[PDB]
Amino acid sequence: MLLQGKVALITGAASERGIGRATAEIFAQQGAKVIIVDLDLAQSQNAAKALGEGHMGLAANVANEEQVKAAVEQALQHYGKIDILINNAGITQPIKTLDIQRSDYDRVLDVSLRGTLIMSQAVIPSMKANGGGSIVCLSSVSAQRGGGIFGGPHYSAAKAGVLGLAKAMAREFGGDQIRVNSLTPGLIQTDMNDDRRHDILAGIPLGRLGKAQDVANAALFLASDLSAYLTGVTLDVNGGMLIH
Amino acid sequence: MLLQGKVALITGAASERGIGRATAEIFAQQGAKVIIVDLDLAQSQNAAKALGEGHMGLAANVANEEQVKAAVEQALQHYGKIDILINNAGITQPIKTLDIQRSDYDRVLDVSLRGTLIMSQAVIPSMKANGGGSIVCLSSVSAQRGGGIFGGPHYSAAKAGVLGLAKAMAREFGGDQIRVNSLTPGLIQRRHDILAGIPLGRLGKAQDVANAALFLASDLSAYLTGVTLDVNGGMLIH
Amino acid sequence: MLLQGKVALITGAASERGIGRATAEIFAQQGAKVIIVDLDLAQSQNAAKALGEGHMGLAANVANEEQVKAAVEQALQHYGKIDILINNAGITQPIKTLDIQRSDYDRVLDVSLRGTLIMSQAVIPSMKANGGGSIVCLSSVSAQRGGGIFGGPHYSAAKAGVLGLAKAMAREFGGDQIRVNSLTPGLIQTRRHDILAGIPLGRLGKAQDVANAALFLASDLSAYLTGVTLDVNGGMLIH
Amino acid sequence: MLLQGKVALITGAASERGIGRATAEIFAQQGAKVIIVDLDLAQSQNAAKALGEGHMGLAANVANEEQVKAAVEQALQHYGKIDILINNAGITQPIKTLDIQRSDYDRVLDVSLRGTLIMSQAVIPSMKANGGGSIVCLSSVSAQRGGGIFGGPHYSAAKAGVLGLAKAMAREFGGDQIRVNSLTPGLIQDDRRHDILAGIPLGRLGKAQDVANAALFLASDLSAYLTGVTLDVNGGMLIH
Repeated sequence: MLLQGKVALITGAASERGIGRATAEIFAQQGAKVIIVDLDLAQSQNAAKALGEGHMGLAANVANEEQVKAAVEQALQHYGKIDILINNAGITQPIKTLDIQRSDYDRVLDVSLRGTLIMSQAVIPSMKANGGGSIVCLSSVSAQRGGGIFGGPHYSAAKAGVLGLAKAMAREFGGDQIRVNSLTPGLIQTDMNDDRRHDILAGIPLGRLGKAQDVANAALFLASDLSAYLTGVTLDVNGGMLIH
Repeated sequence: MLLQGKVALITGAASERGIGRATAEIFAQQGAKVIIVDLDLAQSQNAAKALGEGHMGLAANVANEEQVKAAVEQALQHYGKIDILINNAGITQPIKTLDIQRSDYDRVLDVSLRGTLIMSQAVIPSMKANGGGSIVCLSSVSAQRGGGIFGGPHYSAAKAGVLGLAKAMAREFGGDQIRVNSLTPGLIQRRHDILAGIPLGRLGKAQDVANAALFLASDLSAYLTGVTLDVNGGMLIH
Repeated sequence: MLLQGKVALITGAASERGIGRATAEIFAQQGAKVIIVDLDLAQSQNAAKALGEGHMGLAANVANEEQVKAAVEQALQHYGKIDILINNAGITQPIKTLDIQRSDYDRVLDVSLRGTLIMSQAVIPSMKANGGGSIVCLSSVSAQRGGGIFGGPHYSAAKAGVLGLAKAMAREFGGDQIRVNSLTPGLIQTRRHDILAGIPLGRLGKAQDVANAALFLASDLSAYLTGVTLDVNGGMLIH
Repeated sequence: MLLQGKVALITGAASERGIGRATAEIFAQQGAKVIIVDLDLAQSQNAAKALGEGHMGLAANVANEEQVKAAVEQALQHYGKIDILINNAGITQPIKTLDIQRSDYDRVLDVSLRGTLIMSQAVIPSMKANGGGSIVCLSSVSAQRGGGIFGGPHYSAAKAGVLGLAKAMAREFGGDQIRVNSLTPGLIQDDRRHDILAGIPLGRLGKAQDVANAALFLASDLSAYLTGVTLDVNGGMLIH
C-alpha cells in the first residue's frame, strides 16, 4: 500500500479509458483516497464511485480560477489535506503550425498550462501548511522532440511550458518539501487505423504503444515515498521512442 | 560577411540596450539588411536608421495578428524575402508562483510564446516559397533549470513553451529547409550571488547572445535544426 | 510484493553502508531472491545471508571476464534465471584533471564502465532466452553537471560512459524486452554544508533513495521505460 | 577572420576527407595557424603543407602520454602558444553489444576518451599560463540516443564519456578562461543509410564542413560565453 492514508487530487480523470482514470484506479488500489476533478460533475462523481468507497468527484474547468479554488476548498473541507496533486488535465489537437488559430492556442494552452498553474496555486497553500506534498505534472514526449506524433505544435508548446512551470515550482517550494515532477509519456493508447502507425511503432525500441496503466504507474512512483528525494525531474514514459 | 545579401527580421530590437538591438547591430555589420519590429514606430524607425543604410523599422505588438501581418507584408513588399527571423521579443516579471494573476500570465506568455507563434506563422509562408530560412527563438536558462534567476515561474513556462514550439516547427518544416533553433541565455546584462555560480566568472553580454544568434542565422549552422544552444557561461552544465 | 518471484543480481553490494546493500535489502523485502556479487567472497556470502533465506553471495571483479562468467554461471545453475541486473559496482577518486594517471583512469573506468559492459554481456543471453529483463546502471549527477561534487573528471567520464552504454544497449535489446535504464544519484550518504546549500530538498541523499529508484526500474511499474536516465539528486540538478 | 592570430591543434586531421582535415582547412581560411597531430608524421606534414604556409604536422598516438607531451612541446616551442585544441581523433567499430571484446573496447576508448584526456592534459598548462583557451571535444549523436547509426555500444560509451570529461574540465577550468565544449555530430558523409536518412528532417547527411563550421564557432570569440555546452550537429536526427 504505497499510498496508504494519502489523499490525491487528479484532474481530467472522469473519462473511462484515459490516463487520469487509470491513475485514479491504481492510486485507490494503493490505499489513497482520490478526488477526481473534471468538467462534468455527474461524470466525475460516477468515476469516483467506481473507484470504491471514500472517494470524491468534483466539477471544475481547470482554467477557471474561482471554480478550481471552490473545488479544492470542498476537497479540503472533507479530507482535511491533499497529499498528492496529479495535473493530468489536457487536450490535444492534430493540426499543423500554420493552421493554429488564436482559439486553438487558447484552448490547448488553457487546459494544460494555465490549468496546471491554477490547480497548483490552489493546492500549494495547504501543502505548505501540511508540511509537504507531491505534485505530478503531465507533459509529453512531443514537448521534448518537437511533436511528430499527434498533437500539433501548440500542444508541444503547452506541454513544454508545463515542464518549465513544474521545474520553477520545484525550485521555489523545495524548502517546503513540496516535490514537483513531470511525466513525459510517449504514444499512449487511449480513445492506429492509419498507415502512419507503422512509422511511429518502428521508432519504439520496446515495440509497442504505451498503456494508460504505464503512465499511472510512473505517477504512482512520483506520488509515493519511493521518490522522496526527487524534485524537478522529468520522467520519460515512452518505450524508448526518445532516448536522450 | 557571414550574412551578405540576407534580410533579417528581429522583434523587440528598438531599445538601445537590448539583445535585439545588439543582434541587429552585429547582423548589419555582417552584411544583412535588418527589419526591426517593436511596439513604437518612431523608436523602431530610429533604431533602423542607426544601423546604417537600407534597414527598416516597423511597429507591431507581436501578440497582435493584424499588426504582425501588416508589418511582415510591408517588409516583403520592400525586400521581397525574409531569410532570417529572430523572435527576440519577450518580457519578464519577478513574481513568485502564488502571486501570478491571469493578466500576468497572459502578458508574459503573449510576448514570448504567442508572439513567437504569430510572427513565425506570418513569415513561414514566404520562407517556404523562397526555399528555406533560419528562425531563431529566444528562450532562457530559466526554462531549463526552473527559474531562480529573475523571471518568475510564468516566465520559465513561457520560455520553455518557446522551446517546445521551436522544436515542433523545426520538425514540421525541415523538408522546406526552414531551420528553427533556440537560444537559452543565462543572466545577461543579488548579482554577486548569481555570479558565484558562473564558471566563466562574469555575466553575459547582449553581444554574446547576438553572436550565438549570428551563428544560427548564418550558413555556419546549415545542418542545425531543433537545437537548443545554451549561452550561460557554465551557469547550467547538463 | 513488487518483485515477487524475481531473481536479481546486484554488483558491489557486500558493504553494509553502500547503495548496493540498501538495494539488496529493499529488493529482498519486495520478494526477490538476490545474488550479491562483490570482490570478497566471505563478505558477499555474509551479506547474502543477512538478507534472509534463499539468497546467494559470489566473488568477482566486475572487470574480470573469467570471474564474471563463473559467477553468472553459478547464479544461473541455482536460480535458472536472472530477471534483474543492478550494475551498482563503481569506485570514485577525488583527483583533478591534471593529476589523473593511467592507473587512476584504468581503475575508475574498469569498475564502472567495463564492469557494466562485462556483467551485462554475461547476463543478457539468459535474459534474451527467458523473454526479457531489466538492467539498471549506476551513473552520477557528476556525469551530467561536470563533477564538482567529489569524483574527479575520470569519474564523471566513466559515469557518463555508463549512460552512453546503457542507452545503446536499451536500443539494441528493446525488441528482446530487455529494458536498460540508468540512475544518476546526487550526493548520497554512504564541504557538505556548501553542497547542501544547493539542494532544494535541504538534505543529502540516502542509500535507500537510490535503492527505491532502482526498485522502480527493476519492477513492472516501469515496464514501458527503457533508455531512461532517472535523476535522484534532491533538485541539486534541475534540467 | 574569426581566428586571426590564433594557433589551433587538431588531432586526427591527416586524412584528406575527414572532419579533422575539413576543420583544419576552415580554421586556416579563418586566419589560424594549425598543428595537425596524427599517427603518421609524413601524412600529417603533407596535410599541414596542403593547408598553406606556417602550419605544422606532428606525429602522436593520442593514447601515448609521453609522445603527446613531446609533440605539444614541439608545437609550443615553435608557436609559443596553443589557443585552440580540437580533440577530433576517434575511431568507430560497427559491432554489437555481445561481440565487443576487451581489445575492441580498449582501442575505441583509447582513441576517443583516453586521447581526449591525454591531449587536454598536455595543452591545459600552457592555456592556463596564456590566460585561457578553447577546447572542443568530438562526441556523437550515438552518445545521446544510444547508437543505432554505425558505431557499436562501446563507441556510444566512449563518446558519452567524452561529454562527461568535457563538462568536468569546463567546470574545473572556467576560472582560467579555458572553455571546454563538445560537438555531437549526426550521420556525416545503403539500406541502413537510407533508413537513417529518412529520419533526418533536413533530408540529407551531414558534411565534414558542417562539423568544421560548428568547431569554428566554438573555437572563436563568437562563443566566448559558452563552456560546458554540447552542440548537436545532426540535421534534426535527434531533437531533444
